[PDB]
Amino acid sequence: NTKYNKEFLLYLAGFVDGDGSIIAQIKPNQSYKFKHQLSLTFQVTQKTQRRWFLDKLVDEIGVGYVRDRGSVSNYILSEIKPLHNFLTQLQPFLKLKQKQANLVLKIIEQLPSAKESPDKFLEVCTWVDQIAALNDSKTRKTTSETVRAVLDAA
Amino acid sequence: NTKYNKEFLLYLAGFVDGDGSIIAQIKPNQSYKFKHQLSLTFQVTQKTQRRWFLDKLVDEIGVGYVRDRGSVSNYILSEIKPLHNFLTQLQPFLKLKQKQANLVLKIIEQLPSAKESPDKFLEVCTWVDQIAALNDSKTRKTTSETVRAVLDA
DNA sequence: TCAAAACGTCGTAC
DNA sequence: TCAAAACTGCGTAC
DNA sequence: GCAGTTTTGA
DNA sequence: GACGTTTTGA
Ligand SMILES: [Mn+2]
Ligand SMILES: [Mn+2]
Ligand SMILES: [Mn+2]
Ligand SMILES: [Mn+2]
Ligand SMILES: [Mn+2]
Repeated sequence: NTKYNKEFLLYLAGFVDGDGSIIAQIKPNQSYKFKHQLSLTFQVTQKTQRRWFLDKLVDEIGVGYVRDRGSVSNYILSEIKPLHNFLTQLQPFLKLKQKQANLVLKIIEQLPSAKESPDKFLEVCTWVDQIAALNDSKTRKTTSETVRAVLDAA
Repeated sequence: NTKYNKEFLLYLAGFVDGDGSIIAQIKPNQSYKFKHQLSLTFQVTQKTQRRWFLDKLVDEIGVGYVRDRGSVSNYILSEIKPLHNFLTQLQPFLKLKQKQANLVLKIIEQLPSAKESPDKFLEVCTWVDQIAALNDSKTRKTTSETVRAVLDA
């Protein structure tokens, strides 16, 4: 797998702790087996005027993309297995967001097996709670005990 | 005159490009020669719940302090001498605030010199102009031209 | 007078 | 059904 | 920053 | 985040 330079990871770890975001979501979607999608997102926000910085991350991380949303842009990394590679090498240098990073890694490994059982699928949903608790969460809606609800009504 | 660990500078440079501010101001104060104080501030902002992060900074930079303001806390470094030392070491790793880092570095070297002539001081004031230019400035008032605007008297 | 601190404001860039 | 994308809403932490 | 809701496209 | 205003203390 792609092995990133230490000096890059050190700088990048500091920037992510500043303006990055590591997100786990339970997305209500009827298309899905347990009526919910597990979504992981690594994200670095920056004012579009400085877009070049985010675009250079695409070059250096070697995967991911940049979306421009008006006056702000975001580098996005959603593909679950490059995510795993990248967060694995970054996680040792993160101070503020290390616990989130390690959970997202954990969820990724326990995700094939999260499709087998509603009991297991609930356990992983629990982990997502923990990630959102560690974040500066303000507008979250779908907890694991929301999944719990409509896994009983089924 | 401390030498900071390189693995530390690399990380801190990232965090600073993220939530840090390298501020140069011109402060209308009658007490001063030309009725203005040149002020330099290095600062890192964080929600107070993470004040421990800012604490650690103070410990590792060895100089500077932490201020609270309700929900938000700040690491602050203003003393001209260690500011020069620290920025000189940090500067080569910055990517978004490297320009500001250096302009400050050079305003400092010129500080005693700028206490000499009206012509010189306000040249330094246009270096301060440039620093707000690079920053996400939104509420600036005293620019370098309200400086000799006053020196028009 | 001067370095440096202390306290407030304001608009985003996250 | 699923991984992944696309887009919007929103309240701060800067 | 950290979510939400929706859509793609096999 | 990036300021402004004001005060300390020799
Ligand atoms: Mn931050
Ligand atoms: Mn929280
Ligand atoms: Mn930033
Ligand atoms: Mn920020
Ligand atoms: Mn600007």
